[PDB]
Amino acid sequence: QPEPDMITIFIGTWNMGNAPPPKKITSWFLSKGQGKTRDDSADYIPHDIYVIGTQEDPLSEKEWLEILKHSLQEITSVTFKTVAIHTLWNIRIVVLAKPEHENRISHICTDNVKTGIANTLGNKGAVGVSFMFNGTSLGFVNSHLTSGSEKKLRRNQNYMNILRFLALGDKKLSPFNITHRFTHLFWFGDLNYRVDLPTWEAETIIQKIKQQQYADLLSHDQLLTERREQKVFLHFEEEEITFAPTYRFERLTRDKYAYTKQKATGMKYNLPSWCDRVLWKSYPLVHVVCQSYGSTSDIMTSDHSPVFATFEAGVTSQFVSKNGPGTVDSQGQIEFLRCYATLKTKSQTKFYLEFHSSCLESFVKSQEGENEEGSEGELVVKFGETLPKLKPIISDPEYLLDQHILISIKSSDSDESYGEGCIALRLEATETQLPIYTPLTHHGELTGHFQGEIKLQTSQ
Ligand SMILES: Cc1occc1C(=O)Nc1ccncc1
Ligand SMILES: Cc1occc1C(=O)Nc1ccncc1
Repeated sequence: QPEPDMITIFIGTWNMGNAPPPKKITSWFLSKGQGKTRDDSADYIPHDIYVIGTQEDPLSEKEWLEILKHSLQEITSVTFKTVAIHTLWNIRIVVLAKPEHENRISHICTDNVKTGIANTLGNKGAVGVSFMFNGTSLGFVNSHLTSGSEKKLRRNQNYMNILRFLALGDKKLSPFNITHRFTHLFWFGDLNYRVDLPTWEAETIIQKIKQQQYADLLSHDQLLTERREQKVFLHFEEEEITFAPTYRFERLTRDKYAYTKQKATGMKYNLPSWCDRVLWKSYPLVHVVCQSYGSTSDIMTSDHSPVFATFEAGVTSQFVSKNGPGTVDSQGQIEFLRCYATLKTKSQTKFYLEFHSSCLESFVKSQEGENEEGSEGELVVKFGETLPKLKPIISDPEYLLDQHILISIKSSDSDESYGEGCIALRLEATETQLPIYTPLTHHGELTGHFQGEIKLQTSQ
């Protein structure tokens, strides 16, 4: 039975509003309702992996697992296996997988981050899960960020805290945060960004939603505008939104947006907003295609509607040769030519590189680079032809061209990373000098760039 080279992944996010769900929630897992929805001809076809993020979840783990498994079994006639479940307060992540994948899944990690301080610590934060699926690392983050239309900068800070402190994936990747540890990272939740229009415009916004005219609302969505200004979610993707705002509804209908200030809201307005979102970030040149992104219309126990997203995602096999794993394959090599980093830092330490990849037996430290001053006031760190030749464990091009090299540039004085990025080995040619590039980030913010050439030798 052959190993897959693609799987489909369901992502759900639902802020349940502290209320039990209704008896039927199958529309959620079928990607049925508003937006980019799934074709009826696929309804009986199970996804490989289901990842369910809830916020304001009132159920026990057992209660919610029973509902989720019985829902999937009704849709698909498959009894899904529980990969992981993790809860922080009322923020929960469940990962379920088809039973045939049980032996393909390993290295399961869970963690949470509590955001805020004193007043603002005790209900917001994130949960996450990571695992290996054959040769492919997968990470999943469900975050409930700070609420309130005038707290976008707090949400941005919450995002930075979560990606700094959430401890998932391979701990040996010590310079790298979760935005670089996975082949595919999915980040979803009640992110709580609002449509930034005046309170006086509430009824105008409602009119627009009834006309399915979202363009002048999306142009004021704080998550889209903060992402365009590189304030948050740098280098993540999101599918185009084609569904109505998912918050704030009167319960037990979807006919009314409950936006007016009330004692129960702290006398805050809740203008219709796309609070509930799914974003992703995959390594360069890995297949990932969003096949649905929408909200359900029939599930009305909460003041939010559930959101679904589905994805095709490229996966690779657990490769064995006569040589690697457990030795190098001297028919393989990775050479970096004429490489330089450009850094936004004022520091004048010397810098060295670390190269990390599961195609190497262990990470590789470079020599220090040569600092020069860039014309427009920046640091240029030149490596020339000094970089160590990397010796992959396997030389077969079917394996090596699917791999990635993570790069950290570190201070010789502190050994702290000033920037992290990723280079694909999915080259146009082998035995050929070819341009490479990655932006460099630290704590998820842009700190510079790495560019040069690569020359890859495979067994072919
Ligand atoms: C198309 C191409 O091939 C090799 C390099 C490039 C390239 O785009 N370089 C670049 C883009 C933007 N800013 C600075 C540099
Ligand atoms: C593809 C490539 O090869 C060498 C450099 C590049 C490149 O794109 N550089 C770049 C892109 C965006 N901003 C700044 C620099």
